Amino acid sequence: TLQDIGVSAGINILSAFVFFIIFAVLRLQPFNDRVYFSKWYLKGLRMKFLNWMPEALKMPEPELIDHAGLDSVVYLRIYWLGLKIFTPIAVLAWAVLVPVNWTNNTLEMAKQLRNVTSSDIDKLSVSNIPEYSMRFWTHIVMAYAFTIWTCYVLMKEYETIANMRLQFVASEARRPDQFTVLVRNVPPDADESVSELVEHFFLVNHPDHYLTHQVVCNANKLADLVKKKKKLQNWLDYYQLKYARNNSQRIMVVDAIEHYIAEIDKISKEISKEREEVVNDPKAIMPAAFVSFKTRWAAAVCAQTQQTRNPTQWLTEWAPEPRDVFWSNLAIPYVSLTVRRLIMHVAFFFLTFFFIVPIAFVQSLATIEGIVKAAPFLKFIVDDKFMKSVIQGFLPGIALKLFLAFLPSILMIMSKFEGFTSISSLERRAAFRYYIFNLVNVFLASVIAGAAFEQLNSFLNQSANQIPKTIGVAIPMKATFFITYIMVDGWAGVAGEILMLKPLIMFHLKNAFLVKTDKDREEAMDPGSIGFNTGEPRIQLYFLLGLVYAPVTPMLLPFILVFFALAYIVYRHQIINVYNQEYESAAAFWPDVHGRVIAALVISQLLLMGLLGTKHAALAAPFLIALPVLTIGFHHFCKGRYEPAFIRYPLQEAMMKDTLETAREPNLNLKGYLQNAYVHPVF
Amino acid sequence: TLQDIGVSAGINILSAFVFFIIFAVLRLQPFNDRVYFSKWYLKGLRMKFLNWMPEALKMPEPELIDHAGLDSVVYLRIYWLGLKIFTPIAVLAWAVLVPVNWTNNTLEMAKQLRNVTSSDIDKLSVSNIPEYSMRFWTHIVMAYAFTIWTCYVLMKEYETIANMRLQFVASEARRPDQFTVLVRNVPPDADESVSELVEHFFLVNHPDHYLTHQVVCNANKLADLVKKKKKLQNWLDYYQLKYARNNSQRIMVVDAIEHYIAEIDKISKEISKEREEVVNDPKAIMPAAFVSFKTRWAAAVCAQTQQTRNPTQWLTEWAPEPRDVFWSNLAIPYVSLTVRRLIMHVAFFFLTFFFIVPIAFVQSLATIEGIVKAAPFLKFIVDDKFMKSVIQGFLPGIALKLFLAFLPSILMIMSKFEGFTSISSLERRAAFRYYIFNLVNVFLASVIAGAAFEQLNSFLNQSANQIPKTIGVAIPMKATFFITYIMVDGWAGVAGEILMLKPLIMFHLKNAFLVKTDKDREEAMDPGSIGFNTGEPRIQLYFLLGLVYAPVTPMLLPFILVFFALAYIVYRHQIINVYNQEYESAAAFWPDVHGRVIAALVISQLLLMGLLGTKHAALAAPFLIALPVLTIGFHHFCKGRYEPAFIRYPLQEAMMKDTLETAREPNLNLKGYLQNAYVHPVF
Repeated sequence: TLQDIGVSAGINILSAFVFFIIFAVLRLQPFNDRVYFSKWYLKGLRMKFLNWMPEALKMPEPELIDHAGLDSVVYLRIYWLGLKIFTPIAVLAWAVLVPVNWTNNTLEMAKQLRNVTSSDIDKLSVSNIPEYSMRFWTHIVMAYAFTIWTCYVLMKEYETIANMRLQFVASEARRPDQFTVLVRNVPPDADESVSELVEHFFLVNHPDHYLTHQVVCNANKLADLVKKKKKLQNWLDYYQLKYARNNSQRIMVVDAIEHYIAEIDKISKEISKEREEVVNDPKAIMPAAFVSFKTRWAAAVCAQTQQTRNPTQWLTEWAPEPRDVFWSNLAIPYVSLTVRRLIMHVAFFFLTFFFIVPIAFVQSLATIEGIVKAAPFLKFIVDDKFMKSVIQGFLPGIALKLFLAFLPSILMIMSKFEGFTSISSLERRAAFRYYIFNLVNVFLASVIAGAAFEQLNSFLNQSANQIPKTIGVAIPMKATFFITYIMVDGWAGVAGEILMLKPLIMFHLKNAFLVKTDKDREEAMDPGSIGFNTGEPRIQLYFLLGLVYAPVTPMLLPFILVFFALAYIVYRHQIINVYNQEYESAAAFWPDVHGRVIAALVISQLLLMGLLGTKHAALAAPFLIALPVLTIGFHHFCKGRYEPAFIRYPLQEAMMKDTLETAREPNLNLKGYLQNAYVHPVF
Repeated sequence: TLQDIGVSAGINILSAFVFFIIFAVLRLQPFNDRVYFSKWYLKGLRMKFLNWMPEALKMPEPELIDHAGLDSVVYLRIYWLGLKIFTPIAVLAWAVLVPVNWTNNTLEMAKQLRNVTSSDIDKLSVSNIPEYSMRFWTHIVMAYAFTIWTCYVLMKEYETIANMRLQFVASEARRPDQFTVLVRNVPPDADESVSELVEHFFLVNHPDHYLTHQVVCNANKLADLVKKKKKLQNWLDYYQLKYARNNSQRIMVVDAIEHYIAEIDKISKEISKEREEVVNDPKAIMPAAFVSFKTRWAAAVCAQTQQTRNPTQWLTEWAPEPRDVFWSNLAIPYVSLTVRRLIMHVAFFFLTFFFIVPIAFVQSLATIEGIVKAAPFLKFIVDDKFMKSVIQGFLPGIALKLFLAFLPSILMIMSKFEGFTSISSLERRAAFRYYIFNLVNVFLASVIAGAAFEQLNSFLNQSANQIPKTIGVAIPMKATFFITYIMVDGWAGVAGEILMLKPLIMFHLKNAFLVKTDKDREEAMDPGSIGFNTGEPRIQLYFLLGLVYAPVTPMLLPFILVFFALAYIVYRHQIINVYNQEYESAAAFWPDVHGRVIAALVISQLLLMGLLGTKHAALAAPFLIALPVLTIGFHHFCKGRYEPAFIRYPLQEAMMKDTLETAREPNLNLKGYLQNAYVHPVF
């Protein structure tokens, strides 16, 4: 379907450059300066179409770290890791595997019983290599030449990030983070509050340091009413400022009264339940607190060591950041966390079940050649030499992207059902859930449940006879669908995101209908963070499509390369200019990303075993079992030598930065800075 | 072979009671009071044949803990855990599975092609149940009724040991252990010694507490010469005290001179290389030290947390005990440890290879019925109705025990090749190595490489036809060999060890030939510890033989029960009276024992799957895959809720015991107690 892939990529490229032209025109308007330069406003300072790509590369990395942050820079380093990995894989896959496969005409042996393709398998892989053949001694050493070298890149980068983290976090500005420990669970007592329990624990066990504890209020209903009150005042602005350019009888459902008396009701509830939260309710005081110390060393001790007999009471997390704590999940009791997880492993098992139907509905539309040759009817979807290319190359990608346009938000809500009192861990487990959802339905339940449609004459006319051989041929045949998915979802989806329409339309609507001046900068935060819910494991999906199909057909490799090369420039321009970073992690997600790339390697070799086990290659599988040993052993090496720069904060640097801070500024209290830092953002 | 099993067990029992009579006679001699009551001498105090079993049960467990120790009591609790587990397994295996199997005469259908047994499979298991049958719905729920209940016992005991440990170690007497941390690796420097590196590290990072460091001398050659000097003075005592009851021309090889001038040579070397060890040799000062603190809290902090950037420098162990530190392995450089491990995984792979031949040489002797019916010759080993029982029931156990009479010492040496600077971890990894050696050669390479001999007519006359079915029948047929191995190795081996001949003969020889008085108490320590190299994973071998054959033939279960019931009384008498305990761990080996029993459970269900997959039991395997999920999930539960009472010493108890000790005795230094505690036992 190269006649189809060319048309699909042509539509995608000649729409993506339309997006670039629209961005180049619409950026230079003077009114949208608050949109496309919003982070510059957040830092407190007010023909030649693509003349922004060289501007986004002039700024060096340490100035970017001191300007943007440390999460987004290493997020760019994910894309540079992708460009580093897949360049020589594609180089050694062009000049080696393509002269191997183009020679032997085994799918020109097509009138073996029913296998009809055209002029693409001659560029494809092991399907074109016949049974028990001699060509496979190429691929396996190329397999080594892929998985030894990518482990070298994954070692070198994961060295240059732990060093990068330890250089950053031992020199960043003082937060009220590095002195504070969450004390998540605590046993009840006949004492009148949790506060004296935390006092008589930490005065006895940490008698020297112990700055000031702070318990966690419930405040769920109160914050929900504050959110509803602000939303109601937003509509009270909208309906009332329609009247300032109109006449009497304003609204319909006297009627402007029908929000302001509701405002009086809500304020009468606000003052009541804000009075009735910290006066008469010890019941609304959850068993948790934010303790605090006067050295970073003491908090580093307190939040790494076992505290008591039970490893369920007094357990200490690292107290994320006061602008990072996802409140209204500190109000979940601890003993009901493991229930809420086991619920959302079941419903996730449903989300890998209900979404199989919109997967297969794609591929039946994507391989109508696999239906026309398998079922005689042509007054329906018919070969017309051009609309076949549209129905097989463009609409499957658009359809599969539009079925995925909601599920990052769904998995974000589903992670919010569990506790995870930080945005910085909600986004990590949301990325993990969307990675599993891409690995099951977008990859496996696409390939297995679609290649049966793609070779339906094989399963139809001659059943249960060569059913390993047909499904072994059909998996490298299903690279064209991922080519189109790259060219639609990744390619134009990163080439169309620059024109940030979903915040810009809302910004114009809030310009046109609000009150007055002195408010035109709260909506510059409406472009949120980088997509770590959305765009983070999409990268790992393309890593999976690269590494799985690297000893398999190299027609996914150059498209992955140009996607990475474009998205690096796109996201680097975005991180320089339009991004917020509502949390400093800092880059504490590489034990997840590195692990998922290693799991992509392991799945790559375990699927290469399945592809070599369908051509009766006898002495080919024994020289491939060494790789799931070698990669998992390399992962256990990296889990020991580099990962405890991410988990365990060492005490030498915790004392070093403390003494350096007491050399920079002496003689300031921390109680004026940090005693009232973790009070709920109601108060 | 019940006619053979009865004769084997009769010989073993009627020799074991001969051992008990010899012990009862030889104990009441007045001269061996230093042997069979040696621990009572170590604690500083000077018809009715089996009248010692009720005496060994009168003493309650807390007095035993305050008398013997805390390792040996929980070592007895291993045997009581065995008696707790396998009693209702045998009860519910008699009254359920034996009326199932005795009914259906499918091995009385014996003239299916070549299968000849006699009157034992009617008591055995799934071999006697025919293909795709209805009896198996018993066994699987009995499988649940074994693996749910044993996990309850493994939860309850592992609760009553972590509580037992935390009650003991938070109330024991003061050692110079709980204040001391080994600092195993340290980077070099242009500074003149490692001592100033340890000083300028710990004064800066732990400025409050920091009692006194102590570096580790090399002292290998010096300690080897001290050992040779003491051995040479032992022979200098022996040859000279032969002269005190003889005449001139004493020895042969003037000749008594031929040891005393060698003594002068050795002392001239001792004073030289003891002078030339701490004066002119910074090269002989290894990069390690024993740091020390003045609170237990500070040492608990120092030996749980990451120290620096690298997790290879300044890494901190727990500094075992000064009478526990296996010296001359602190003199191994750290960077050469991982080489020495990877050597001794290879040679261990050789020890699982060379010892296959003495395994199979046993079973060919053990199943001559499987050779006579498979190879016509009878002027060799012949059926004579009694010597068949001797050659099949007694000599395989004796032969297999005598091939194993050296390998605990071999694995002890092999663990000494690695570093492991404690006896308390050398014995743990020696127990792990001997567990793997029992699981591979004594269990798997016995069963697979012997059942082929046991059904050699099946593999001979009709080959490659029912080779899953024959090897599925033959594995429950190979329970009689483990019956005899229990009755020889375990049974009489624990019933014959009471008469502790290997220290007693040496004690009589050292009484007859040494110098004078004032020396008759150093040889009471010659009975060493409990067998944790030798006798610890023998228990787990019988756990494996119980749990694997519990849904399989219950003719191993009562013999395991009476072995446990006898060995509990035997080892409890021994631990009360004759044992030393050269190290207090205290019971820090249950994450190993609990893990190996859980692995025995997992191997039990994964071999039960293999036994059900040989009778074409279709709807029997799907209701058995849940158990390797359930047991490993239970192991991940116990690794989280109970294990960090063994690994991570909590800080609340470390401050509690410190304040209680300062309430018991105030105002004593630790430098008079602990500054010179870890100097090498040369000095």
